[PDB]
Amino acid sequence: METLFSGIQPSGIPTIGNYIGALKQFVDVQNDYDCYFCIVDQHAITMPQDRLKLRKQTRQLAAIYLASGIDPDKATLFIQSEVPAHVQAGWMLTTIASVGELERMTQYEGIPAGLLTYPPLMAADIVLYNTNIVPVGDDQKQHIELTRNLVDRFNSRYNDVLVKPEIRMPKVGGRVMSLQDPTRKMSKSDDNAKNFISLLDEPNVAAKKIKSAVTDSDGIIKFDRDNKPGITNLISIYAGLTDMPIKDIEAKYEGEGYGKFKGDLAEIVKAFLVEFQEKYESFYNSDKLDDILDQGRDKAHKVSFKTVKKMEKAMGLGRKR
Amino acid sequence: METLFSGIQPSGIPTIGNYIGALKQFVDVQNDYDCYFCIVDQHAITMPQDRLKLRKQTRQLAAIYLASGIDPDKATLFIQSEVPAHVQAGWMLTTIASVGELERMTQYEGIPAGLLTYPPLMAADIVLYNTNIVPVGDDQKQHIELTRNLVDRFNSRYNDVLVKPEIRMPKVGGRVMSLQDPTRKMSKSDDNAKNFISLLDEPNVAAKKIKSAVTDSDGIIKFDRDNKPGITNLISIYAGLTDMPIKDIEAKYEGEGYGKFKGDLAEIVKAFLVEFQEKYESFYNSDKLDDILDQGRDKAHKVSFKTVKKMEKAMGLGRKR
Repeated sequence: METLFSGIQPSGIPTIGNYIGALKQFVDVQNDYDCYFCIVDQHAITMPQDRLKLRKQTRQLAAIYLASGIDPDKATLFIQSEVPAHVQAGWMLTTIASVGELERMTQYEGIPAGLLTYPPLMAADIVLYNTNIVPVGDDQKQHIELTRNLVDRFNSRYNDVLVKPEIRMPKVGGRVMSLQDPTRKMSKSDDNAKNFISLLDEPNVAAKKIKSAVTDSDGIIKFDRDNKPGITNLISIYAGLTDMPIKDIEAKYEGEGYGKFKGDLAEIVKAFLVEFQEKYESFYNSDKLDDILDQGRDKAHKVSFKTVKKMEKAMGLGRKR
Repeated sequence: METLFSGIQPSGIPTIGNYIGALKQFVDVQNDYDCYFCIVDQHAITMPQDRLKLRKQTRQLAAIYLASGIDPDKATLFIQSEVPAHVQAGWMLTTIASVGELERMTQYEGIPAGLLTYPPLMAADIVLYNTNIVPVGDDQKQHIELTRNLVDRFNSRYNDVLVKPEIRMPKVGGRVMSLQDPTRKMSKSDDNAKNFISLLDEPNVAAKKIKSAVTDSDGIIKFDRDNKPGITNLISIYAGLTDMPIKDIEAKYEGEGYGKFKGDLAEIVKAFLVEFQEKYESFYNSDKLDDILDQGRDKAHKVSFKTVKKMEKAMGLGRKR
């Protein structure tokens, strides 16, 4: 069984496109891969954060992932800072990185140092679990290139204990787009909020956002990305939130107009966010969330600990006991 | 009671000038200060080290310090990498350091990154114990300046939990110099090894090095640094290894020549290294060394742990439990 590792910025709420595109897939793939879901609070603080806001968003993300259907006895879900291994391994991998290397990543009162020196810590976050696959996008290429390099350097200079990862996503999800700009993916940080639907939107507001999506005035409900990207996008959302093949949706809306369909979808989105958000509050506001992240921290420690100890011995840190 | 923190590179053996100048003092001051002696193996690896050589030199330094008379129930003597707090706190203090800051320190196949990013980790090594005083020399000024700055930044941006240190050495020792160049201090890395006496020299060899010291052909045994620095230096060694006031040595050698005196000192050095080195082997080669460094690690953890946890809470890492 391969091991999957995804780190999760606890900075912003995932959109529903982030649900369709990634989180929903995870809930399958956690039965076919040994998945590590890591809320990277120590990465969070390289960028600016509000001390109080930041400890909150971490529970938010943990609950969001638990609501999505991540199962704590199938994946490991944990907060980075609570696994010391991460910054230990990160330091080792920093001593073999070059300055020029860390500088190049930055290309692809002062400049906070975390913005320069996170790359080795990202590497350590992966390799501690002997991760084979990392589900990330094209702005993360330079990172995985350096993680592969840093594993090669470490296995050559010191003993071979690390595991080069590949960038892979087991079941790719459907490309959701901006509701009021279908040629651009759905970002949680859109200046135009009618462009996205947060998993933590007021359901009614998401409903009105579906209705607000830029589409032609009327049309058939037929998937055509190249020429009718407006309605095509909404059909992707519809299919994604319901598991209805796109040709089945097309079938069910044969001879219906945009209005009938948009109204149905707008009730599906509203329906779904209520099922999600009632799960989400029941986790975010629950004593069992501390129990779960405790279990998920101990899991991730037990694994990463042995990776750090193999690394220390390989470089001559510490003692022999 | 103030708290003293000294980090100890495990890279080279201390000279006897390092004993007179620093280590001997520590054996007093550990009754008047809460002393943390930290063998910085994680600093060791920013520079190049042999994986096998490096884990050895760490026991060497631990034994050297224990032989010197550091007492494990009065100071805390520990290996850095075995206290996770160090790289945890180091990471926090890195996110608030600037790039320009770390770059400036460097002034006072590629450039290993540890050489740029150790400063915050040096800071963390100090502040985790709320250290008031750090016994270091003038090439360490820029470091303590930055540690004071990084504590000020942390106590302003987040809660006030850190303790700015001062550079202080409680009982200064006597300035030993190079045996064959008395105008230059005694370095362990001299290309000319007749210049220094290692605490791990063959005692006879150290004897012959005393005899070899550049002095006038004959003279009175009178302390005169400015004009007879040769014999003056040896008198400093003599006084330092024996606790005989310099005016008492002068007294005891009244009407004796360099030859009588050099011979006496050469037997004192030889005598002393045998008392030391028999202590040193009995530690370096002893099962109790693991017990001692274990006790010294647990001590240092219990203290540093609470400092990291106060820091995490102050920045919003982790959870509230």
